[PDB]
Parts: sequence; structure tokens; C-alpha cells
Amino acid sequence: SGAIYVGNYRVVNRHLATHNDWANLVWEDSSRDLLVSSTTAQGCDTIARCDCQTGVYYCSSRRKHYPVSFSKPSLIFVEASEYYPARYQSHLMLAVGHSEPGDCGGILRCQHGVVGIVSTGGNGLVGFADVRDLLWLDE
Ligand SMILES: CSc1ccccc1CC(=O)N1C[C@H](C(N)=O)C[C@H](C(N)=O)C1
Ligand SMILES: [Zn+2]
Repeated sequence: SGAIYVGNYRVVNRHLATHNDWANLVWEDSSRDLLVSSTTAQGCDTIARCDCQTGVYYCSSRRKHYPVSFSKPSLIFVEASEYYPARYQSHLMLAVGHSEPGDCGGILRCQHGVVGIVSTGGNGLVGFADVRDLLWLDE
């Protein structure tokens, strides 16, 4: 679980969005596993606008932060799951690091701000949905 709170927006994994997220929907994209809902309170986070490929992410299944080197956002095949058919997920960045399904929502940050959230993983891999291209999150 986890979310980004920026301005009057809440960014979550689309597959973990609540009934309240859908009732306050701003934008969603199944191919990216992202959903953005509106909030009444002002957020605590800021978004990176950069091309960093290193950063630190929070791993709830270890209660720890880990440093990572990750690939640039790209179209990657993700096998069928409880929430999606087998498909290509876009804007996904992979890295070597521990993750389990419940780690989705953990934030990845670089020196410039929030980069994205955990969205996929595997046998010693962790994948992050990028948010740096969503320029409208800052206005
Ligand atoms: C950190 S996730 C992880 C980690 C280790 C091993 C397996 C996973 C699960 C994972 O990769 N999923 C893909 C995700 C998606 N973005 O399509 C939907 C997730 C779901 N709950 O249906 C399953
Ligand atoms: Zn950066």
C-alpha cells in the first residue's frame, strides 16, 4: 500500500484504488497501473522533473529503504494477475531489489523529489510506475 500526495491530488496504484478514489477520480490509466484522485487537504510531497536512474525506495515487506539503479520508463510485459490480463505495462522502470505484492505503493525518490511508486516485482526485481512525465500534478 501507499500513495503520493501532491497539491490536491492523491496518486495510487490503479489496482489498489479505493471506492473513494474512484468517486473522486481525476485520471486513470490501466496500461500504467496509475490512478489519481482529488483531495481536500494540501499534499506533503513534491515531484521530480529529471532523468535520474538512481534513487531510494521504501520496501514495506522489510520496513526499510534501499538504494536502486533503475531502467528508463519503458513498455514491459507483465504476466496475468488477479487484477489484469497478461499485457504490456507502459512507463515502467525495473531495478534489482526485494519486493512482494503488498509493497505496491512504496515511493521511489531521487535527489529531486518523488520519481514513482512500486507497481510490479519478481524474483529479486522491483518495478516502479513513473510519474515524472505527469506535469499537471504540480498545477
Ligand atoms: C511489488 S509487486 C510483486 C512483487 C513480487 C512478486 C509479484 C508481484 C506482483 C506483481 O508484479 N503484480 C503486477 C501488478 C501490475 N502492475 O500489473 C498487479 C499486482 C496484483 N496485485 O495483481 C501483481
Ligand atoms: Zn532526479
